Amino acid sequence: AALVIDNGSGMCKAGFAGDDAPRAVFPSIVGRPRHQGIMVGMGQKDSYVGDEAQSKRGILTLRYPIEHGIVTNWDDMEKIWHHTFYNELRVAPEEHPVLLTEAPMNPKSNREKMTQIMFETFNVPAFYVSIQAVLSLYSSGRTTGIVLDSGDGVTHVVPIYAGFSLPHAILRIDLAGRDLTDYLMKILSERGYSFSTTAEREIVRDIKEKLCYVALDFEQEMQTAAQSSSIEKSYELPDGQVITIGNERFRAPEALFHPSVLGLESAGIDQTTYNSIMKCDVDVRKELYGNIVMSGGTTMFPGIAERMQKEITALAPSSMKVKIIAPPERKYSVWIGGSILASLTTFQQMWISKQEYDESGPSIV
Amino acid sequence: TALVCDNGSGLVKAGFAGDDAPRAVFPSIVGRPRHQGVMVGMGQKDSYVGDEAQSKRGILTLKYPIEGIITNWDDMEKIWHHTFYNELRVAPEEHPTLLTEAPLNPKANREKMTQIMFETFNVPAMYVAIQAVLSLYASGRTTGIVLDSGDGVTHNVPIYEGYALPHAIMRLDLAGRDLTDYLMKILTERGYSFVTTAEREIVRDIKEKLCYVALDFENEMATAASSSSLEKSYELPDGQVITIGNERFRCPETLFQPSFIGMESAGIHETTYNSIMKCDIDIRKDLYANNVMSGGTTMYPGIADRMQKEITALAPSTMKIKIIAPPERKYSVWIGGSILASLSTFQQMWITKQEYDEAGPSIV
Amino acid sequence: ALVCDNGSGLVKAGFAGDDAPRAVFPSIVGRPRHQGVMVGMGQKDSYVGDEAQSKRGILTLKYPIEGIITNWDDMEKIWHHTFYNELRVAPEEHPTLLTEAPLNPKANREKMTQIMFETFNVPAMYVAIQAVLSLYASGRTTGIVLDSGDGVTHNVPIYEGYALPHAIMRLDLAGRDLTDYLMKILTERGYSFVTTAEREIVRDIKEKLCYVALDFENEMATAASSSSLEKSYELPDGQVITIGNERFRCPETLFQPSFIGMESAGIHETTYNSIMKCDIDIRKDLYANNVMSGGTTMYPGIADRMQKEITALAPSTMKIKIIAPPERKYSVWIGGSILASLSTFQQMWITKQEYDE
Repeated sequence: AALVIDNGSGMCKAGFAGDDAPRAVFPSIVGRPRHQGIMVGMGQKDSYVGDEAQSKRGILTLRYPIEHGIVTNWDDMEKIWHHTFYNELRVAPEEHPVLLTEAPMNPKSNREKMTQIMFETFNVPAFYVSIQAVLSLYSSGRTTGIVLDSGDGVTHVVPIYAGFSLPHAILRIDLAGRDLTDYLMKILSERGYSFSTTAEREIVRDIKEKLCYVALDFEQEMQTAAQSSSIEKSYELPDGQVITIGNERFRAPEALFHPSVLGLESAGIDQTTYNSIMKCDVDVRKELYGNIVMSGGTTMFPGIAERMQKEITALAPSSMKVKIIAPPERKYSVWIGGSILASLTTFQQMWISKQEYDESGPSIV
Repeated sequence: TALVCDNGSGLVKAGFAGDDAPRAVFPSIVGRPRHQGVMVGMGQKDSYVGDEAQSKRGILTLKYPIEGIITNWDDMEKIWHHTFYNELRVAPEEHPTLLTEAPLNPKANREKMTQIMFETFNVPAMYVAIQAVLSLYASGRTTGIVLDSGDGVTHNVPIYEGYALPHAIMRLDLAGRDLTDYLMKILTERGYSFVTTAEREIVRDIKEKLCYVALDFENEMATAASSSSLEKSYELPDGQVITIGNERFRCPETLFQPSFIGMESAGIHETTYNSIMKCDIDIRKDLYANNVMSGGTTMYPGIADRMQKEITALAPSTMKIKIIAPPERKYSVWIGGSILASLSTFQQMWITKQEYDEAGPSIV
Repeated sequence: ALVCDNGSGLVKAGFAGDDAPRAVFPSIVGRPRHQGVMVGMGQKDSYVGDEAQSKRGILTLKYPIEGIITNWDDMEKIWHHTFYNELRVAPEEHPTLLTEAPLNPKANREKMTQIMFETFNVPAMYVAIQAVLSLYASGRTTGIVLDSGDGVTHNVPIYEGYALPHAIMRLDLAGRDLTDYLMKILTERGYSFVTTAEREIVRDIKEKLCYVALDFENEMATAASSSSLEKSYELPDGQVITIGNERFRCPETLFQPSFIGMESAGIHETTYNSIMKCDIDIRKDLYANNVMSGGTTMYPGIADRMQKEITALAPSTMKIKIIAPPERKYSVWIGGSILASLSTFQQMWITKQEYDE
């Protein structure tokens, strides 16, 4: 059996080939103690990965190697994996084939470097790197799909025609679940809240994930909150103190369609779907309009699939089969893309072998 | 003095007669507000215009009024209503204005161009002029086929006796926008970000700065894949020094083999042979010898050496190939206007405010 | 005309014409242990500035101004103390300018407009945002400000004589917290400073010893290596302090609020963060012209260090310039007096008749 580790800008996702749910779902953080000690409590282990590092904000300095799918730092990424093998998945890398994810439009040098580390500091028998949305497309039951990922870091739209991604339309807004929380932290503080700590960033993250939704129309909904507390939803903080969130609740996800609310003056995910599809050829486009597949955690907000269905019905040809297929499991579909792909008896011949690596080297990827 | 304005979807350039270099230059774009949005310092403006529309895009969405050819008039009017006012600080009522059109510009839209100029503007005299004729004029040539290439436009125009043969003009829609989106595939496939419209604004520039054609396709395919020469570093306007390489040949080679996107059009060398092959036989002599190029997308280093070879391969070897490349070229249609507006014999050629009154739009 | 600069700690007043502020005093008022009514007998007004510090009440020491004026009675009281106590003039005769904090409530201005014309009977009043003025002392209409008086630091963007609210970053730090940090650290070398009289000694020490070292880490090491940063200061009574690492620990607080224990980002983080909130193109003039004002920009080194961090935070092609005047501490008044003297543009001076209406 093989291994699959989705290296997410917020949450990394490890496991084996064949399983349905990701075996090690964890924050992609490496944490290093600011002054390293002799003992327990004091800050003893040279780097901490996942939720331990995160609890231990008192002792550590927290670092995320992967920003917008682009792995920026390889010393933190590697040291994650030393822990993904020996501490998370509780395996020995040299025994199991590995599939790791990479962004839609991810660096060749970053690919070629990941290629290096895996067969080398980890000696894994076999490896393959795979483009995030294309793997969501595999978990969507397709060969053809305009797939739109929004993870914690990156938000990429891809026209998959017959398994081939068409790069000449692969689009993006650098706006995702992390930028989304920061918006809600602002607009609660502007409601009058003091939310400032990273702990209260997790408060503002939780509120985002549970109470934030995408209005079917933005302006209408605003005055709907103005006229009714319908929208207003209570929240029990770790204080026990109940707060109330109101028109914030739909303003926060609406970054994704109206990005410019953060000051991030891009076109919205609606617009970028359309603009990906036009940059394709016309028969591709037909099935892209019918095979708009959503992916990521930030694709989860209430109303988003219906809203995308609304907007793209107007933006696409009136007589077209517009069809969103929003995955229920979409915070993980990229790992479910990996695990199926690794388990594919066909795909067994598509792995990078240890042989081709030692005869040809990292440049074959 | 007269006023002269080269309207492109990329850049609109203005000024007066007599000056050698364009007085106004701006992107052709306005923004109409997705919310009521006081840019604290101005009042509630209708439209932020050009290098203003994109400055504040978060409030107000970018459109291009004229994709080489006029579509939307509410944006369009704000562009003629930028250039006089903000850009030149001049009043329309005072100044005989000349405006351009990308070659093969149609009946209906020009009628209404002429209308608006005499009504909401009141200009004392106006003249629209066919971009590629003005290029050849600015060149100092009587005759010869011309090739405009731009962000939205490309054009082959056989000029004789100061006159374009209209029927034989080819527009190529595969222009510099297509090219910048293509570069924007490829760097992104190498792994850079480059795909928001902000990063289009960057990836336009990088191309303009570093992207060349090279004389042979197969041999350059060899160098690209094998040698560390292709790479040039570049700070984009955040700070990330990237490295562009290969694409520098693998983008503008689309003007020669348009198939690179999957658009299948004949390459410029083909279109030019065939545009001259929309003209006679021995009369073709110094069309082949006075072949002038124009516009934005003619800046690419390598194209001329390439094109001469590729047009000669297509053609009966005795035709004297002489293709001219000025260094000012984004402005050649402005400098075809200003000096030709200053030229005395032209006072009679303008469309006056009076003649408009009697003739209506129908004088354009 | 007059110019009367108001804030959470210090108030500067004088005339239009003069180069240097005539009166500069603490915004402290006292309010009684509850004898009397708001309209009734007894000193509501009580004691402002030094007279209130000297004794401290009872007449409880309500500072009214947190940049934003929280309660308007105490401001009235100060403004009495200005025209009548500090200047000793006639308010009816002398048109007054007053200096407001960017992001003041518009309603807060209405009340400023009223108390002036009603209780003080001033013939005309003007009111101007402390930031643009801070630039008018440096001769500019446009630019990014880092004001850092005694109360709250201020990262204010300016286009063409106007502030842009959406970027105006506050940091709850300056001058005062800067001395009350210095008190905690002098304690480590025996000198537990405690009284207000001692806080006046300690504040002289801030000006004399405490300085924005260009870098924090190379500096720490030099302190730990060698005494050259250490410098003795004689206390007025007869004693002598010696201070080393601490000397730069005390101004570093602007760049690191974790020192005091505040959840808020250092001035380098906020300056930049305000300019990102600026218009993608106007940003260039602002970066090109950063102007920095206040008692807490008086710290030596601050301009180069700001410039170092903003260069390390802005793109490679970003033309940045920081600007601090040698008179920087007062600049809102110097900027103000120039404006208040601008006798041609005059109709800005909204009169009593332009108020009878």
